[PDB]
Formats: sequence, structure tokens, C-alpha cells
Amino acid sequence: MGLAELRELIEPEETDLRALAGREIAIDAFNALYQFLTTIMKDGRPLMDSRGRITSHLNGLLYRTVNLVEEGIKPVYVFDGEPPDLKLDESLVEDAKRLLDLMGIPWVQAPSEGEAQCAYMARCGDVWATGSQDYDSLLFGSPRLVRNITIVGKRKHPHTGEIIEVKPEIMRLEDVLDQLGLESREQLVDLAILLGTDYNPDGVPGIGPKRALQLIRKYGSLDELKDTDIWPKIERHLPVEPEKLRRLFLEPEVTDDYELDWDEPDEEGLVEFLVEERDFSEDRVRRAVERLKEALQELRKGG
Ligand SMILES: [Cl-]
Ligand SMILES: [Cl-]
Repeated sequence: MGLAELRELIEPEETDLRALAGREIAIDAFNALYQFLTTIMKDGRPLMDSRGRITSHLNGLLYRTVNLVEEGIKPVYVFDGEPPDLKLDESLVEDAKRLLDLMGIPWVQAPSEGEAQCAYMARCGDVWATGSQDYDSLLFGSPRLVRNITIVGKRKHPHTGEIIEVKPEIMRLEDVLDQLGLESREQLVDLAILLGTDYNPDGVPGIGPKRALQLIRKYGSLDELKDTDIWPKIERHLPVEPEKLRRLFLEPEVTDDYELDWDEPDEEGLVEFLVEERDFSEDRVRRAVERLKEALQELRKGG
């Protein structure tokens, strides 16, 4: 799974949404849509319009984005481009972009990895953090990652009926390094390569997470593990040469070509799209548009 395996060591800062009031967050769009598609359901299936087309993605993107802006959070959604060679239905993606345009919520087309683009925007100081369920943006150098941003809330377990609560949680790159006893992001990347990433998802069986971490700490780097006895097992399992894997995380393809704005929603266009084409409740959509205008306004009047 990757860095997620060292969750006991990482331990984020558990917070609430109102603590992120005023923060711009670069949310990985593919990750967000996946959460919406897999968790917003009716009788065990995704929400659908009267023609049978999926709507869970539009539902989440509209109503949860409005909720975030009501807590003072300014989201920007960032979409995957072409993945690197080692690495969602396109209609869902175009639905998403159309919706955000109508809502006035900014988005960016990444040239390759969305999570890398999010991290770059955070490094440049154009957003405060990245927002995803994945830990990838840290490896791409994001100074801050907020997890659970698209799924904050409470539910009952179908089985136990207990109140499961999901809260937003913050991880700061600098603290993650300290928590793991590492010196640099470069070592974090080397560690992640041992554990397995999207570019090498098997990791290195035979090396558990604690062992991986100990190795990186003791020997310093993946490069320096060449002179050791464990190397052949590593070289066997790494699909490509290690430096090319490192380069993907340390020098990801990203773009400068964006300018972040939060515009007024287009009430009538939203109604045409969601209500008339996708069978959303008109009263609910219209009310969401009013809630959104007011929330944007409340952020404007303090700067
Ligand atoms: Cl709602
Ligand atoms: Cl609805």
C-alpha cells in the first residue's frame, strides 16, 4: 500500500473543517471522484438519473464542495493528465469539469500526475495544502496534505450500528520526516520505492515496512544499498532502474499555466445541467447555489 503502511508512525494532526477556514486546498480530482462514486449510494448502488446514468460523482462534487466552502475552505480540483509510462470514464471527467465551471470553482488540467500538480501548487504557495486519500502528494513534495477532506462526516455501521466518524487530518512533510527519523524528502521517496508505489506496486516482498525504514535510515539511500547483500532481492523486484523511479517523484512533470479564481455560480446553468438533464432536486440545487454564493461572500469580506 505504501506510506499508508507506516500509519502508526506517521500519525497525522486530527482537526475539523472549521480549523481550515481560509485555506486554499488543491484536491486531487480523480481521488475525490472515486470517493464520491464508491461512497454515495442508494440501496447498495451509485445514484443514477432517470435514464440510468451515474450521478454520485455530480452529487458529491456539488453538495460536498458547497459544504467545504461553507466551512471557509477554498478548493481547487486538479485533474490527471497522461500518466507516466510505468503507472475514470472520460464522460465522468467532462461532467465534473462542466459542473465546476458552472459552480465557479477553479480546476486545473495537470500535464501528468494530478497529485504531483497539487503538490507543486502547494510548494509554490498557491495553495496551502493538497487534499487526497492517497499519500502520494508528500512524495511529490507537498509541504502539507489534508486527508479525509472529501468524506468528513458520520455514518452508522450497517452491521454494528456504531457511529463511525471521519475527521479531516493534516500531515506536514517536515513532521512526517521527523516522525520517521529521515533527513530529506529524497529518503522518503527511496523508502516509498521499497514499500511499493503506483509505479512499482509490488514493492519488495520480503522487506516489511519497519525493515524498509531501518534500511533507509542505516544506509541512507537506495543507491547506497547497492554495496549491501540485500541488493539483488531489490534489483529483482524493481521493474525499472531506481534513479528513473526517483526522478518520477522528485522531478514530476507539472505546469505553471494556471490562475486560481473563485467565481460566482451560474444558478440557471446549474439548474439546466443537473435538474433538467440529470434529475437533481431543483429546490436542493437552487438552495446549494444560494449557500455557495453566501459562503463565497463571507470569505470575500475578510480578504
Ligand atoms: Cl447536503
Ligand atoms: Cl439532488
